[PDB]
Amino acid sequence: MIASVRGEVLEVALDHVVIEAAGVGYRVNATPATLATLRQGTEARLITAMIVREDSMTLYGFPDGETRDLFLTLLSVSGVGPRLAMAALAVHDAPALRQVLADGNVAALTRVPGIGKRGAERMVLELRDKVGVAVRSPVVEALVGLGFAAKQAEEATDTVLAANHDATTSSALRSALSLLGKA
Amino acid sequence: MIASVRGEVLEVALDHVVIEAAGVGYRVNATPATLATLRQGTEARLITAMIVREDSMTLYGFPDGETRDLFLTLLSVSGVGPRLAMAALAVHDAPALRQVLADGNVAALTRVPGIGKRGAERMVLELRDKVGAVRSPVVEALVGLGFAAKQAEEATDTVLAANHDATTSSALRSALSLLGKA
Amino acid sequence: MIASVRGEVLEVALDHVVIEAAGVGYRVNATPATLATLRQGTEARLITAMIVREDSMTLYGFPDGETRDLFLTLLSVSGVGPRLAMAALAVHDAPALRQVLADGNVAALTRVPGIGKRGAERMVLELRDKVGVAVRSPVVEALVGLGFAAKQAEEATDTVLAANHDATTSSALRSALSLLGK
Amino acid sequence: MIASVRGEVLEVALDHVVIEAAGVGYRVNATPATLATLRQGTEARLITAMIVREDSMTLYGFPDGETRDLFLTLLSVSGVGPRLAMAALAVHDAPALRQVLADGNVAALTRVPGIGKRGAERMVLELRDKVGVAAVRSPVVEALVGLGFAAKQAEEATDTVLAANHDATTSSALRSALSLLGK
Amino acid sequence: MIASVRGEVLEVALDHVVIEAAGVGYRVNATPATLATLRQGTEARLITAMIVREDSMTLYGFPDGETRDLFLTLLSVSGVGPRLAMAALAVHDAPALRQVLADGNVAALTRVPGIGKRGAERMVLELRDKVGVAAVRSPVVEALVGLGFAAKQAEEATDTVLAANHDATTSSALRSALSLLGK
Amino acid sequence: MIASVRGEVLEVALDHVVIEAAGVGYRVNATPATLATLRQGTEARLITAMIVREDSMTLYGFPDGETRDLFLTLLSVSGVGPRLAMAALAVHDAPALRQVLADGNVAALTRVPGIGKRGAERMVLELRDKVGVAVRSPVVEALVGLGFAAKQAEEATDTVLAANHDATTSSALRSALSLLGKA
Amino acid sequence: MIASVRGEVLEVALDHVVIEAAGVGYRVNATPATLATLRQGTEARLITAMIVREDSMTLYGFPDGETRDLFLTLLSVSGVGPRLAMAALAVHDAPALRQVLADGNVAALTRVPGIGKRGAERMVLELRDKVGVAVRSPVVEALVGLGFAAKQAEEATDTVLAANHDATTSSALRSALSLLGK
Amino acid sequence: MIASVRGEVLEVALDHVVIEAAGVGYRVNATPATLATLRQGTEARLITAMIVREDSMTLYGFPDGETRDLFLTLLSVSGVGPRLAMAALAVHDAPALRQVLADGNVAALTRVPGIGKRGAERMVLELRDKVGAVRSPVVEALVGLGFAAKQAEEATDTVLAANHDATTSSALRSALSLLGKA
Repeated sequence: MIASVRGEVLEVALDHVVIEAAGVGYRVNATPATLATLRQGTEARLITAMIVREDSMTLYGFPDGETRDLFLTLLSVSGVGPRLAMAALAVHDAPALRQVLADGNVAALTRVPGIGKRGAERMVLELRDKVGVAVRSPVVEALVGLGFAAKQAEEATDTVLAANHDATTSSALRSALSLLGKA
Repeated sequence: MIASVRGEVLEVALDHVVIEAAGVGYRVNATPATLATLRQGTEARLITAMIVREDSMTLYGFPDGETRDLFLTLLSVSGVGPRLAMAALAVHDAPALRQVLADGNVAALTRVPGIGKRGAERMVLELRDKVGAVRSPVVEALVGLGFAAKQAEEATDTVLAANHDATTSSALRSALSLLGKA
Repeated sequence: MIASVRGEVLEVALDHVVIEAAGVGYRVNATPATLATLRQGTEARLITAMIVREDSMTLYGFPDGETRDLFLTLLSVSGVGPRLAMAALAVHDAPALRQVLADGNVAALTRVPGIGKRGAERMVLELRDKVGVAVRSPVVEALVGLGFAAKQAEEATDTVLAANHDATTSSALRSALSLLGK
Repeated sequence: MIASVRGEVLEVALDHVVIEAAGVGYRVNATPATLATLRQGTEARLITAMIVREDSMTLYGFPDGETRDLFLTLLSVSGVGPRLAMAALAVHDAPALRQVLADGNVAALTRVPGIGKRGAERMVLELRDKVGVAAVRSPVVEALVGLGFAAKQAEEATDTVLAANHDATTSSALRSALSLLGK
Repeated sequence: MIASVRGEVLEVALDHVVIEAAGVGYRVNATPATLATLRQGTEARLITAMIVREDSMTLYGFPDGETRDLFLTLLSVSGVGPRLAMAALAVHDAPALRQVLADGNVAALTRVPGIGKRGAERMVLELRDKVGVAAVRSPVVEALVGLGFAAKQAEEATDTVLAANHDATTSSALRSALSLLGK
Repeated sequence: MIASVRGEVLEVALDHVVIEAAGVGYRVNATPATLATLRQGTEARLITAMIVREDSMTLYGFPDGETRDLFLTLLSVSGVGPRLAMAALAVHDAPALRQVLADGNVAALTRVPGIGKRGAERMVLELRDKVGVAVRSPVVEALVGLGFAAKQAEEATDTVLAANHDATTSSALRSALSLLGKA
Repeated sequence: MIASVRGEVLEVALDHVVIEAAGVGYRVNATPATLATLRQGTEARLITAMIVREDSMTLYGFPDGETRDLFLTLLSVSGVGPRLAMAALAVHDAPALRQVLADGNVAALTRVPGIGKRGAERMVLELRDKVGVAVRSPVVEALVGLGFAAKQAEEATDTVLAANHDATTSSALRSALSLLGK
Repeated sequence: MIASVRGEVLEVALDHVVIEAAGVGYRVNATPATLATLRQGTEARLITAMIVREDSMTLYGFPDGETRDLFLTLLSVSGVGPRLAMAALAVHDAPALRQVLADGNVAALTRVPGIGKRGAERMVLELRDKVGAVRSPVVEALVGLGFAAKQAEEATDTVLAANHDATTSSALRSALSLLGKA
């Protein structure tokens, strides 16, 4: 629910920061890297990921949305929870971590405390082609997200994009839907 | 609990928006149609439906209360959760979705990914009527408190007959004192 | 956790109001009576009781803590949830309802939809000795509140009230605590 | 998630207060002592600890994070919950409480209502060598341990960084140690 | 599900026994009194009440179903669980317990450990007009009510059947009343 | 798990029976109709349906498996639990209940206490073509049950049945699988 | 609920045995020591502890109640589950383990995989006063067991033991109960 | 808990069997291959895997322990539950399924309804090795108690060197006393 928190940095710890928004101070966990860029008494905005469990409600912040998204993705792998996800990133910056996950670098992953030889392999297997392996593609992802079949979702997207090129990613989606909604 | 969010649109994505209110940016999920009327770096407000679950708290936003209510009404149907409720709405605007249901159009609904012939019929069955001036609202509020329609009506008529031009709320509390009677 | 909501009234329905506090509009379920005193586009505050459940997070507003408290109390009774509780309060104001309870007027309680025969007796039995009837009394209940007995929560308090001529109920409490600790 | 609330004090009670931040009045539980320093109609800030359970979401306020942390720590003992924790802190101020715990003062703890002879002993066993009182190397190792690294390997990298970078910051030292650890 | 166990008594204890039915030794909890009548190495039968919880599956034995039913009934009172129920029945024999309850003997109940003044009162309020002691028409209506029919409609059909079938069996009367009710 | 219980009928009540198997007495809920056929002190076998919930474990018995299956089917409808299911059957024998559910007889269903106008409609809608509206069909049901697509499941079944007619329902299934397992 | 399983041994592995009781073969997890005394195709009995959890229902066998009991006891400690408990018993027989606990021999406890430094101290502290050191003592614990204090569970018992010359611990208990009830 | 059921086959259906043991008929789910070797009105025994869940307790039976274990091993894979585990086995006999996995044959597995290219690869990845004489079993039992392989081996070699022809169990307990050493 909480996608971001912007406010006065009240405290910069070694594994988190406290940002005050409208008098409310939110604790947001982060990596040294993300923290290093923060200074007490200054304003700051972090892109967060709110993770609610039965006995907890936690925020994890990052510099950008690309990174925050990467975190959420790490979470989708079996046996990889919030903490381990953060550790992976604390040990390997987003850019590297991604790289490793493409180069199937199992040696590198292992270094992250908590990731065994197998664990690393499951991570590499689960997301090598889900990190980085543009009008068109985005629109079909949107349609597949709404539950449409791929080789049909892309059929609408080509018709739309071809019938109208100047189309933005959003308008393109609206169009595809109108054709899929079968007028 | 959160019925709405008003703030600066920090980001307009393909399936949701981020609105900042008091330095807190809330992710509000929405349909492409709703998503269209929005612009980044602008002030905006979306009527929302906050769904609380064990491992999640998600917001779903719409242009008006009316639409946000139809959203919740879809959830009231067995088998239909938020994702599908949203998809149904993305494929059919509120106005149309309402007719498809009221009109019992199994074919149209089926065009929504996830809704099969059987599932479409259920929605048509359970919602057919469920899709849609002081007397009715007052008794409704009353029935909403467990009172029996008949008894609810029989106290509302009495009140509206007391004084006629009475706020719907005023007629309601007035009818309550009569029901806490003796 | 949320004790009160104060902001612009965005909508006033028959069983709830929406108060926008800092851009976020909270839905607050209230009684027609309470809802009566509220007009849209106006600033308003409401003492609330936040009910947290696995699949829900709901607010309940009232004019004062006096009523918000009774509400919470109604919920102390086995078999009584928020809907029934609000219903009860909608049929009888906090003041009166207390009377019905203290006077065990089961005939009036049953007037509330959802509360019948034994349901009322169950309530009358569970709430009488805690509905509606000084620096010393509190300070002791506060100690009894932290777990302290009474025989001892009274001696420490008497010790301090005779010690410090007579001042704040606060310092008397934290003073009785200091003794109770050594 | 909520680490602190700041706003107007709407009501000071004997076991809780109401601080109103941006229209929202949050109820935060505290000890007579913590409540003492507060005055209604005044703007005040309190370091809180948000405990979320299945049918409850509560705030517990304190004067500073140090005290707040003590509270969280009390909760780490089996059988010790929010209520008992507060009671403990209401009878013994934080300093006193840490003192007692480090000095196995079972007699003192037993005085707290609800805490018996055994409980006092478990607490003393649990908390004793774990109290922020009863400095760049240790912290950095602490964080490295926290991220999943073993004590040995952690010291090894922290020492290196410090020897190279004369003496600097826990932050930089941490970030630099993680770099080495990344192999 | 398990309503009774019958087999060799492997061990009579002070608060439970072990009856071995077909190789499986079931532990069933009971009162000193119920345990009295039992003798090790003897074949014995006990009417049980199986309480299944999330992390527990237990048996509670009694001399006859009547008593077993009383136990189940005690459990229908908010705040009253298996343990308290047993204790209640250990101090007061079933007859005595029903007596007390019907006679609002709050003094007697309060004697049971764990049951206070209030508890005794709730119990008396709850149980009192609901005790199998403190006959074909009533039962059949009882069953018809149990199946979801309202008292009025239920009597109406039961009377009919009985008037037609002079006087017969609760069974047949029930089956015949359900037929009419089926319209 | 428990599909049936055969033993000495220890007690015949108005809404259940107690059958003892190897010294263990199981309480099995049933309709008057099913009970009427039972007599105390006699042996008896009932086809049961064990329904386990977090705080309970119950058995529901019937004359045959066709009926027991009908019960399980009623359970698959939304808002229809064990009790209501039993009541439907207590009020309408299997044969009739089925009939009603085909003739969309909403009037009849309503009579069952607990089934409103809408409730009945959902039941009729959900299972009119799942009660009764043979080598071939059974084999495809088996394959669809294992997760196979219908219009492909039946394609294998025809090949098998045609290539070999004398086939039993079971052997026919084994065959289809071998062809679907793609040798 | 299942206190013991007696039947034909169908299989004897290294960490468990399968006893077929009346056609049903129950898997019973045991220690190599216990498993030692068992030979396939032979009749065997085993005192068990049935552990019921949401997604599991497991049995644990032992030679006697003495050990099955200690097992249950090990589980009374925070942080100790069935695996670790069995492991402990597999490394130290019930007798010895009791010694290690009573003598707080933390160096020996840590020999058990999964139990380290403080883990052992935690156990030593939680179990000593309940590990390994008459008609009157029991009867009183039995009353203390039903909730009775002690001051009173001792007087009623002394009253009856002096009343009835001296007989069954049973009748003494149900006799003390009869007094404690009037 | 229930490792096996032996009794009269009361019914042999298309996807399960009913075996009566002590007048209790248990529904044992099984594959068509296993289902074949069974005849009604005959005595039979199936090695089972009892899966306990909040709202269910289901039995799955097979011809041998070996096969029943492979069944549980499939469950250990993320995303694979009992239904699919059974389907996989119905489409591929234990022997073949083992090779398909060991051989990492994504194509074959994909023939199983429910197992896609991605899901097949996961199973191949997580089980590839997981599918398959006294030294190894003894250290394994030891490692099963948390002991470190190296230390486990270093105590087993010592024992097997004590006396050579020693039961695998005897070597195990013997190695344990050595590990509870000093």
